[PDB]
Amino acid sequence: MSLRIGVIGTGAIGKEHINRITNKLSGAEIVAVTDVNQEAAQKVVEQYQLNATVYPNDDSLLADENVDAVLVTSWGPAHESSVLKAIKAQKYVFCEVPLATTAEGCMRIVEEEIKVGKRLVQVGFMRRYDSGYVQLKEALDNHVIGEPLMIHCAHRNPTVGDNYTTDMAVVDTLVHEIDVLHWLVNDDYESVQVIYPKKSKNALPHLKDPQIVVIETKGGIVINAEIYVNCKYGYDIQCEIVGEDGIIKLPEPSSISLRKEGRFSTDILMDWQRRFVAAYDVEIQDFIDSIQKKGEVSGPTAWDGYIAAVTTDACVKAQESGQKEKVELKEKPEFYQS
Amino acid sequence: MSLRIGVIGTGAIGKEHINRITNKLSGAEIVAVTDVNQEAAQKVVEQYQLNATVYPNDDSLLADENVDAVLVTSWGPAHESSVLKAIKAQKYVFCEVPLATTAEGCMRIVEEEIKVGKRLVQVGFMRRYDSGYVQLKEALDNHVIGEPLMIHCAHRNPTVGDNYTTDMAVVDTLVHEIDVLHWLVNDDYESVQVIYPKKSKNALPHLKDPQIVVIETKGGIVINAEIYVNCKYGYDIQCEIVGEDGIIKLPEPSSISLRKEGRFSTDILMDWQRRFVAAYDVEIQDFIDSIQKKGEVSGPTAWDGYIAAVTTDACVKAQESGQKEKVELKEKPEFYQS
Amino acid sequence: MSLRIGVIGTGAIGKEHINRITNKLSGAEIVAVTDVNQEAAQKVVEQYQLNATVYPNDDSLLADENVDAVLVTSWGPAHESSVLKAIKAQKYVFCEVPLATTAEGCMRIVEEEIKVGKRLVQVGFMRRYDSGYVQLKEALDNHVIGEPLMIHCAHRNPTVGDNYTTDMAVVDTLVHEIDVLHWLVNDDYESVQVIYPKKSKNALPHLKDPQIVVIETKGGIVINAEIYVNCKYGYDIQCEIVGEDGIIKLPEPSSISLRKEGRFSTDILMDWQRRFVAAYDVEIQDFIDSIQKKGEVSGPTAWDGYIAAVTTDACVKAQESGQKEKVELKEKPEFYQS
Amino acid sequence: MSLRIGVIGTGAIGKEHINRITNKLSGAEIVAVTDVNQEAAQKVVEQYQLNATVYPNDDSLLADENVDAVLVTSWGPAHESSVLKAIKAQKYVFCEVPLATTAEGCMRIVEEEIKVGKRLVQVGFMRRYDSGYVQLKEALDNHVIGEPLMIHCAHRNPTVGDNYTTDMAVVDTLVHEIDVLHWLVNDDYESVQVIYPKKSKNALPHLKDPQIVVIETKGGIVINAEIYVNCKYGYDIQCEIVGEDGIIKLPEPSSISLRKEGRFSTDILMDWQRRFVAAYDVEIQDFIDSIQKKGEVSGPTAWDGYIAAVTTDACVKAQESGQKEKVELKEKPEFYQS
Repeated sequence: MSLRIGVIGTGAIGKEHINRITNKLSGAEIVAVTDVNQEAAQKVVEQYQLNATVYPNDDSLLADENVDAVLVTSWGPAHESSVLKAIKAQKYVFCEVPLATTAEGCMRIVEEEIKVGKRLVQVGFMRRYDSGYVQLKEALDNHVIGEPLMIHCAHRNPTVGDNYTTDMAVVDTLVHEIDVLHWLVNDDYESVQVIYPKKSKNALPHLKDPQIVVIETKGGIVINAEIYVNCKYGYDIQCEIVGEDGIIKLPEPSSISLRKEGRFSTDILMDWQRRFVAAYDVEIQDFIDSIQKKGEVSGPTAWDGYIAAVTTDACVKAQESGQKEKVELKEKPEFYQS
Repeated sequence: MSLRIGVIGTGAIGKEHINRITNKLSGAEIVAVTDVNQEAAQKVVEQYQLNATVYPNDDSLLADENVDAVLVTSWGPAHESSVLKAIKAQKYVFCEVPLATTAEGCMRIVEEEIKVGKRLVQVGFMRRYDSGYVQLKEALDNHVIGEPLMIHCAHRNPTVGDNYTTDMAVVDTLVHEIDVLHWLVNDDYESVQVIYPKKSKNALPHLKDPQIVVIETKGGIVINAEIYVNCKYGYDIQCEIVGEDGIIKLPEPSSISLRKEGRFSTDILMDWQRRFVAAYDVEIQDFIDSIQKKGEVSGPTAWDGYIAAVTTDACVKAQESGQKEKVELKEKPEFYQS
Repeated sequence: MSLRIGVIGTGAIGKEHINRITNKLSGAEIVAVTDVNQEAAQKVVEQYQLNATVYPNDDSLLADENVDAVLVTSWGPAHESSVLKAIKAQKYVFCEVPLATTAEGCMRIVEEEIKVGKRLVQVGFMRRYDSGYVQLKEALDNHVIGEPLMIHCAHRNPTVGDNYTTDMAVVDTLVHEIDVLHWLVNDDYESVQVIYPKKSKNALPHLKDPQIVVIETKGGIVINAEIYVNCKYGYDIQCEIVGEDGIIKLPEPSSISLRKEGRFSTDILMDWQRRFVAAYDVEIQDFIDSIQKKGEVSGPTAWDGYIAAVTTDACVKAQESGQKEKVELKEKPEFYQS
Repeated sequence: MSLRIGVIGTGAIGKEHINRITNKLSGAEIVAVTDVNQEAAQKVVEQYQLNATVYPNDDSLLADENVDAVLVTSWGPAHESSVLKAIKAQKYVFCEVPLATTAEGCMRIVEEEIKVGKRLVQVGFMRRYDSGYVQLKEALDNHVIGEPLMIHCAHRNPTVGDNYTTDMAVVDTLVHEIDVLHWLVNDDYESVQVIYPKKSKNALPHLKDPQIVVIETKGGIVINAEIYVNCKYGYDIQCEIVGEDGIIKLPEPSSISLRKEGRFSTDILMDWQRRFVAAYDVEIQDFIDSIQKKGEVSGPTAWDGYIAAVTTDACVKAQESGQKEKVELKEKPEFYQS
């Protein structure tokens, strides 16, 4: 029996997930949609040739007893409301980043989920499903390099639009690093500090770019995360983990090599949408498969969403203060302990 | 509407394809199976929880008007018979390598398909769907290196069983190179010659390993293909194409790097079944999608199967003779021209 | 006419330079030596078969009118005294690191040299002559990456002895990075801060290792320098410079690659004495050649020694304080301006 | 005491060696020169400020009892005559490639040297002193990959002049591979065969380029050597040795890496004169040092010159015949056995 999925929010993000579920992945079907703009939802049902009911809002969609699970892919600030409604309707939910805009919002979700007795919520941190990050996690789990001590990472983007602001470097961009790193080393964040190098000619007058975020974990791991969103040369993710006895490093995306006109070279991606395509497929397939096999979801958790929200807020605070800011995290509930 | 697929031959190969269709890919369902050993087919239906009819033979399966397409994954020498039956029953067919065991067998299939007026047969040369080979093809199509002049490639395997014989290096192993290279450079083979270096200590007394196959295309491209099936260190595919003005090269499979105990290193796969997993998925998804969108298949063709059979026979002849042997190919029909 | 060189200090360092001058390089001869322990100097004259006078002290050696130039390779704290004596005797001088132990000591040398009207002093920062660093400097001079914005570097060592202390990570080890970086980007240091990750199991109880030093230049370049002197895996120098429009990176020392037992790998050096052998040769040959061609030396200057001493002191201060410490540098004299 | 060296032939090659001996290396001096054009020799003495006697011919230079050793850097076909004269005058001799133009000429030299009772002749195959080739030799000597089975190598050049002819690809260019490979694997050549791919647009009508030379050793190692002298992209030497249990490969010349405009890249040299600069220095320093320490030379031998001459002749024969040609080598004398 195919998992029957309703989609809340049919913009670009929702459309891509609908496409993968309908045309690429196994074991599920889109049976319902809703968008703030009903005309857009109807258009999407036609665009993708869905056998799907269009609902005026998420309450009515969630009341459809033929809906087993939902994707929350609406406007970012609206995610939290739908997640809470889904947990109350006892439906599984895949929520695109962010889970909620504040630590308090994530806590509301956490408290409601912990009542359910099983995991309903998976948050869309797709990097955990990227084959490179999976290999890193495997090496760490096997103690290949001894205790991790330091992490050097970078998130670089060729250019950004006029609307991209300083806070977004952490809130929209670094949030992915924020999730993946504490997962990799099984250690929680203690503090963050932001340092601004000289501003790049490639950045608009209002934007502070590049920036360096220094994050320390409770166990003493020191992370220096470079964010440079106008680096011109490409879209580029780098991550190196220095352990006691060795060093592991995320690979480049696969590319044929070229010898030509005095250079030996490989491609660097220009389009961020080409970097993690496979991970988005695998994360949604895991959502489907875990529900079918286990009756509960298995990816990044509501708690991970909480960690990200708390840490993002602290980074933005540090962007403004110039001081080292504490990351104040509640103790992780046994409900979320591996 | 899902494509309704029948499977002819439910051994290890058939089981893997059934698994991908049922659990990984989109747009198709296994509705029927048959195996020489009916008990094995029944077991597979139960193993994979299929809603599928077990037929005693391929004729009865092909007579099921609810079957739209078939996979031919039986014993190698039996492939040809099922392919011919499917073409006569006017069903689309995906045939695992080889299409047929002789040039004449492939010609029988070709002559029958060319009557149909559309392409029914796709042959399982999965390498054409590997992202690395796709990148190579793109560079060549874009004339990045000018005219290809020479190709240096290698197919290496850690060790083989007692039953692996000299002819199999070409028939089972090099056949994949044989298909992919002429596709890459759009040029047909003219001659082959086999040279034996000193025998490896890692090979059994009966096996000639390693070997070098030199293949020349009608256009004058010279290919030197190394086959070494007891190389001990890993499973390894290498391909470098030297053009007039530059050189392109297939990448290593993606791997984190490690600095440890005086070495900077990446993984080499040990298991050949881990090398092309993604390509098998993509090739079958293409079979499904092309039938749905175009009403005809789009992968390697019956003609490609013919080329492989003719070329494999010539290589085996050269293994025995020590001389340069002609690859005698009929002119490619307009039916198969891009 | 060969340059006639006297050596002040015939320990291990002095012996290596004597060896290169006598057995490897062109245009100079060792005509005189002195060591605190006369017996050791005499032994060295015999060991290397020198036609050289043994002097009881540097004053008597410097009074030898057949001495054109001196190497100062004595005990570190004793360097300054010999350098001042040589400048007064108007002899060219190559001084091993450090020029002097304090900013004030380097200033004494600077003030005396600036009177001479030509450059007499070259300081032994050999990295500027390493082919990799030379390539980096060339790219930067040619504006290949636009303005440098950030530098990520590392100085790693397999293990250290019981006597190696926390301050030495900066004074003995990072001093080389300290010299090379400001030279690369033509920008002076403004501040330093030290951050301690969790201590490595590989470090002795008294040693803080690893450490991260964050250095900001007056122009706004941010440098994060990792020092890890018990990394176990090898001796390893890494340097990446992120500019506005691209990124350049120091290469690995040259090594054949190996495919074996499931790994594709290159060597990492274990012995720090194998990393910069060529640079030591080239730096001394430059000392010889510049004196012969220009009548003045051309390498790292007394001023560079001053920068290093001031910066090293500030790092050690920051190691203790945990705060960001200012690097207070006098304005660079026109005497030292390119 | 410096080794007193006379130079026979003061063209471009002789001038470079004179420069390295006079300005770069240790332990020797140029005390005499001769060139067919006396005016050119005199000019060179002035150009390099030598304290050197100009002799009208090699006989008079060799009669100078203050000459300890000679370099033979004259016109290629004239090398043999000077080498024989030097052996008769009992002087050490460094001979640029080729030792002689025919197997018979090399044999004349061999027979005369074997009378001397010690090695006088070193042939200028500088690749044996390149750090990459030295590393390859070390791995092989240590049995890192088990028995060598196959070698894949390439000698590529960006473009050649109008005067460059088909035979020169082997005689001038591949001769270096010819020397280095049999040295690497300690195995002598048995046969050669030449195969011509389609001609490159980059080659002139008279030149066959590229070409592939297949060489088999007596022990059964199979070598495929690609020569492509109009490859446009750079000057490039590649060498991969496939052994029973692993594979070793010559590294790229060291280069910083660059991320810029969608590419991650390293430099490829354009100028062949930049590839082996260090090896030329080391080979001449070895000539000097071995004579001083051992009273006999230690590099590539007169016998190696013989092997090269015999093998080059066989390659040129195969270029013309299209058949596999024998490499007919006399048994190596105990005089030349390690």
